[PDB]
Amino acid sequence: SPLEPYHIYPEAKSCPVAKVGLWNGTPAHVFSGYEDVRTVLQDRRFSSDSRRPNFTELTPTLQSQAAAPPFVRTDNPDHRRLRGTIAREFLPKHIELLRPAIREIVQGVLDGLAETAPPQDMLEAFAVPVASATVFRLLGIPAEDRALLTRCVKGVVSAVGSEDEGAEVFRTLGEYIGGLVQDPSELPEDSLIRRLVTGPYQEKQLTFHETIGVILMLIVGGYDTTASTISLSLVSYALQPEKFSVVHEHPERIPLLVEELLRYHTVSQLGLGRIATEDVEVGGVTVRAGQMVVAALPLANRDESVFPNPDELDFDRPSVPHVGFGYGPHQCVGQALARVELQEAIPAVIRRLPGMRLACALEDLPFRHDMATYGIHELPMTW
Ligand code: HEM
Ligand SMILES: CN1C(=O)[C@H](Cc2c[nH]c3cccc([N+](=O)[O-])c23)N(C)C(=O)[C@@H]1Cc1ccccc1
Repeated sequence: SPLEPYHIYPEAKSCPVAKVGLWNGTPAHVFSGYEDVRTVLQDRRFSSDSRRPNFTELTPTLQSQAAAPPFVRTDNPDHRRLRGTIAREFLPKHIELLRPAIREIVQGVLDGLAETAPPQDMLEAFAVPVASATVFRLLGIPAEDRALLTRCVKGVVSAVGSEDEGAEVFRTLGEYIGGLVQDPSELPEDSLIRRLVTGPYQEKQLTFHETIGVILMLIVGGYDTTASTISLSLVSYALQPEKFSVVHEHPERIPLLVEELLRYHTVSQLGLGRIATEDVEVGGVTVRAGQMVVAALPLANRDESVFPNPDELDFDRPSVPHVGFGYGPHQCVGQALARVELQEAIPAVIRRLPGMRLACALEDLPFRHDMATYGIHELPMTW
């Protein structure tokens, strides 16, 4: 099954800590249990620092960056410093101020769609425009430039790309973004890029290339992870629309419902890698210093012991805390924004198009088995 994540690390079907080779052959202990995963991810002995001997990104494309990564591949003091430059933008209190804008962006797209004859690729026609417009508004990216940024993001996220292909992607992406860093003048005043450039960059809290790091990561997490999550939520809707009764009868439960989609559809499908900095016992296993590990989110999000009937999409759970956004210091800084988008986007589209069914067979859809984050390359829906 394409909607069940047990194919990624088949070894974990058999054991809660499972030894496996990564793309380049490096072995890595895969943690599949929720507590173990939570443990790995706030332990100081597991590091996101890619410059360390033996660090192995989960795809070759990302490997290409290890020697000079964005902040997602840093430890303190740098992590605190870099994340610090923009953390304040994504405080739930500030992101809430975007809700009506977001809600407008959504109504915008649904207004388009309402006149269009089905079927439609709801990725291209609903999820991506919502998601991308939202973060591009926040960032201040020119409209002109979004098709390109879109293309290049698919590059970064490829799990089939090579290390030399990935270098070029990032090179190209980086040169674009460097262009805005060096000339912020064409960007809106209420733009996150501009605040970052004229503020902490000019104040030299970070370098030119660190700045590009920051922005690049908001461009990537800002819409690809969000636009897929939307997409798959629709797939679940298409398959089981009377589970979504709630949207109509229980609006105050939408927030839960979103969480439950975050759990079920853990798009960070390969989990998160970490390197041990000294020997550490977790989940009854000693991890020798310098060993890679993988925190398998989507399986931790299906760990029956914490989530009864995990393979069932179930909006009647009392609030339960998925590690969809990860955990620890590197936990998704954009999580607040994506919650909002999903809260606004998914209800909207169900209400305006509740006969949304799949315009072709589940087994025919092109699921992203070749991407570092999951989802679908196209989602033909009729209604
Ligand atoms: C469904 C939506 C999203 C999912 C599932 C997602 C998932 C994640 C995960 C798992 C990480 C952990 C990386 C690690 O620990 O090694 C992460 C980090 C990050 N996410 Fe997201 N995210 C989403 C949305 C966003 C959005 C909307 C933004 C920005 C607008 C964003 C920006 C980031 C950044 C900058 C990081 C790096 C955190 C750090 O190293 O300090 N994410 N995200
Ligand atoms: C969960 N996840 C990832 O592990 C990776 C990130 C990454 C892991 N190692 C990286 C090395 C360089 C650049 C990036 N980058 O900019 O996304 C990376 N990507 C790309 C992803 O789409 C997702 C979501 C995400 C995007 C941006 C920053 C954090 C998370």
